[PDB]
Amino acid sequence: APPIMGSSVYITVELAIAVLAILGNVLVCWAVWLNSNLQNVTNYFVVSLAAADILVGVLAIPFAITISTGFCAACHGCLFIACFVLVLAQSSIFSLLAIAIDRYIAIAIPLRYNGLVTGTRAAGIIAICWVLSFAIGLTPMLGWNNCGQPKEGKAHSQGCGEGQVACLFEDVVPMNYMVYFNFFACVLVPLLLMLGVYLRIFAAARRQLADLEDNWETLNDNLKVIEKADNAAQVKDALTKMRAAALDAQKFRHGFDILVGQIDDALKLANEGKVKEAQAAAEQLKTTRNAYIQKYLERARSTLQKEVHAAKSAAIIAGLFALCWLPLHIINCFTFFCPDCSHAPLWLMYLAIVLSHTNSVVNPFIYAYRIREFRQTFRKIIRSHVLR
Ligand SMILES: CC(C)CCC[C@@H](C)[C@H]1CC[C@H]2[C@@H]3CC=C4C[C@@H](O)CC[C@]4(C)[C@H]3CC[C@]12C
Ligand SMILES: CC(C)CCC[C@@H](C)[C@H]1CC[C@H]2[C@@H]3CC=C4C[C@@H](O)CC[C@]4(C)[C@H]3CC[C@]12C
Ligand SMILES: CC(C)CCC[C@@H](C)[C@H]1CC[C@H]2[C@@H]3CC=C4C[C@@H](O)CC[C@]4(C)[C@H]3CC[C@]12C
Ligand SMILES: CCn1c(=O)c2c(nc(/C=C/c3ccc(OC)c(O)c3)n2C)n(CC)c1=O
Ligand SMILES: CCCCCCCC/C=C\CCCCCCCC(=O)O
Ligand code: NA
Repeated sequence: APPIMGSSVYITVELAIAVLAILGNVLVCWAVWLNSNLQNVTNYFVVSLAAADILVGVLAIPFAITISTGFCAACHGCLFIACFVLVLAQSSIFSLLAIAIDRYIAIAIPLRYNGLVTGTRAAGIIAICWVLSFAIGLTPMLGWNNCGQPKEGKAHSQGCGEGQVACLFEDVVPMNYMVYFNFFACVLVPLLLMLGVYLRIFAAARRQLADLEDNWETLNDNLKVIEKADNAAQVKDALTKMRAAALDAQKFRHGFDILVGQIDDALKLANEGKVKEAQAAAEQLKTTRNAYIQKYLERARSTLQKEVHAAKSAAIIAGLFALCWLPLHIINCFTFFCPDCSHAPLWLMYLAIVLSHTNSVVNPFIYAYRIREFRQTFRKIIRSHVLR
């Protein structure tokens, strides 16, 4: 079968992906520039990772189409064509790592967050991450390559000029780089870290909710104790547990300013031994509870759920990165570790490459389904500018 008919399917699919990559991720960048509600440190990393996906469509995918022809070229120019995509992939791992650490700080030290994270420091972290991304991804050009042992049978067959090679990924890029250095050290290790960070985020959130609900059950069982109590020694106890629980839940001020004051007064009645005026005084507490602290515990509960919903959106993007990228890394593993195995067939190579490229399309859809601010901003731009 002429190679050119299978080539035409591959190339057509690649071009289709490129257009979706650029369109959807240019829309993300327009939303964030326009809507100031979307201008948070969290979203500057999302614009960084949108940039990487845009350049997959404009550069990486065109590079992949041409490397697959075997065209004659100077070996070091082949390596750049072949490795630029490793730069863009590394950049996305750092952006993904950053968003996880950012969402963890948000949930773990909400007090200090705005102090510790700032948009000026953010831009710094992003620049450094791109420089690093070029460094990791183009390490083969500093000498860790196969340019020094060219396949001159294949150069002469293709009729390349002198000094030229048949430009093929697995010919110029060594497989020990790809498996030990790129996959194990630079992709897989960072991904396991994200797994761990996200584990603590959901753990700290599950345990923050529990602490709220405990303070709520501590506050009302103690209340049942004062109600049908007997001695002033046990009214005291049932009110000491309420004050500690009040101060714990504090970490709006009016509702608590009164509640702790009301405990204080009812306590001194108990201490001078007036039992039943201290009792009766602790039912006016019920009033402050329903009027203030329960609006407090309800809206604190609502906010933790917002933060967890946002952290779950970020985890889905990281998970989809791994899904789309592991097949190629696993095939390379087979290629490198089993020289007794037959090399994966060409049609499977191209499915795995195509699949790693698909990751550049999916993120815009996740924002639109899962984050209402993005979805409404998307709606406003399409209707306002494209369609009307
Ligand atoms: C502003 C953007 C578009 C700049 C992109 C520049 C790109 C397209 C340039 C910069 C380096 C170039 C390569 C440098 C060297 C050679 C070796 C030669 O034997 C074949 C072409 C090849 C492999 C070039 C192809 C095109 C190339 C990759
Ligand atoms: C977190 C998870 C995804 C880590 C990645 C698991 C990888 C490293 C594992 C899972 C399957 C494994 C492969 C399974 C089978 C063989 C055949 C053998 O002749 C050579 C090793 C080789 C090719 C293994 C290499 C390592 C491998 C690719
Ligand atoms: C990341 C998750 C979804 C893993 C997906 C499974 C993929 C990566 C696995 C499952 C079956 C695997 C194949 C099993 C057997 C062979 C035959 C061997 O001669 C070359 C490799 C090849 C062709 C493997 C390539 C990788 C492969 C296609
Ligand atoms: C993510 C990094 N990366 C790769 O690792 C990668 C790759 N292409 C291949 C293999 C191509 C190939 C193999 C054997 C062939 O004939 C026997 C053949 O004709 C082509 N590999 C291994 N690319 C696409 C540009 C890439 O981006
Ligand atoms: C937004 C995507 C824009 C895509 C435009 C460019 C796509 C075409 C890609 C490269 C053309 C192929 C280069 C092949 C060199 C000659 C092959 C040969 O002589 O064997
Ligand atoms: Na990406």
